[PDB]
Amino acid sequence: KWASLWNWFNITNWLWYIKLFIMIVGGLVGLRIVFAVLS
Amino acid sequence: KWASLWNWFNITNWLWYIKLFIMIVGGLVGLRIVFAVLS
Amino acid sequence: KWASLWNWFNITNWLWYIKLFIMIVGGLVGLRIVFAVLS
Repeated sequence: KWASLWNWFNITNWLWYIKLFIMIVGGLVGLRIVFAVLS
Repeated sequence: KWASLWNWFNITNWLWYIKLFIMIVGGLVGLRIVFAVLS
Repeated sequence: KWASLWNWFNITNWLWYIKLFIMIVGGLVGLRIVFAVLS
């Protein structure tokens, strides 16, 4: 089981506004900028 | 009519959480990663 | 002081509906497309 760690994980993914759910998208797309620079 | 076509647009798109509204944008960034890996 | 601009800035960013909060993520992806077309 992991019920208390699941509640914070749900908070960390996106339980209220924005979070990883959007910030996985913003950082990956940012990352392709400097990736074109160095690759 | 306007209300019926806007209703058909919202059901097919993103009436509720996430949908093609996030999935169409997020899968296109996913597609470039592996594009570099295999190119 | 700063209030008339700031309230405008927040409504420009995102109060209700899409705005720069979805336009930074979306236009950044739509950037990678022409990137690849010209590279």
